[PDB]
Amino acid sequence: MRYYEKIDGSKYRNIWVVGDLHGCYTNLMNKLDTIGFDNKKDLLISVGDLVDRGAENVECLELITFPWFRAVRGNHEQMMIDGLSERGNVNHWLLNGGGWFFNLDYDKEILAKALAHKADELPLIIELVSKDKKYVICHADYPFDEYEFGKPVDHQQVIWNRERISNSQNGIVKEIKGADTFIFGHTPAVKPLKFANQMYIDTGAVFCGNLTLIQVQGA
Ligand SMILES: [Hg+2]
Ligand SMILES: [Mn+2]
Ligand SMILES: [Mn+2]
Repeated sequence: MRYYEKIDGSKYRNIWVVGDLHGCYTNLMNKLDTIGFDNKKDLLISVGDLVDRGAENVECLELITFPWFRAVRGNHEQMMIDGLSERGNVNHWLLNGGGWFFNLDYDKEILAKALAHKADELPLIIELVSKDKKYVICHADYPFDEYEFGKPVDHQQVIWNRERISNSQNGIVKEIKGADTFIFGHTPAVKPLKFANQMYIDTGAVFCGNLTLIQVQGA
């Protein structure tokens, strides 16, 4: 897989970005239906964390097989992948809601295992160019003051770090050069937040049912 992945927005009509799903498949589908999403024209970008804690995990993970669904891996996808790895330890994954995997029927377990393999092909960062506007999507954060396509980075920081949102909430706010807007999930909040040119759209759908989707193009 490649850390960065570029998406040419001019190839789609409307483009949306959704926060952490954690098995909230039905919630998502109803939203798309409600916003008039057309999978033959529009594009949905995901911040990752498609599985764990929630109920419809396989259904959510499977979305990565659809052309209209473009996701970046979250720390939960990583824990699942490492956990299922030949020399991996499931401990961490089970301590984060991965139990659903060991509760699947035989058929689904096989499907889940194949989908986990595909999840390991997911990028860590997505660069979306839309109308001369550049949007960067990562699960938790882009650990640099300046963004640069292809710049090597520690994946752990991209998917686990909460230091930036933490300072932003403590008053310490700073912009990230290199792109117009940054969109992350990972850290839940009652309402979508925005500090400088950074947006946080994880409104804890698995916890309360509030799943947020922001439109970044069209309409
Ligand atoms: Hg919530
Ligand atoms: Mn999450
Ligand atoms: Mn997360």
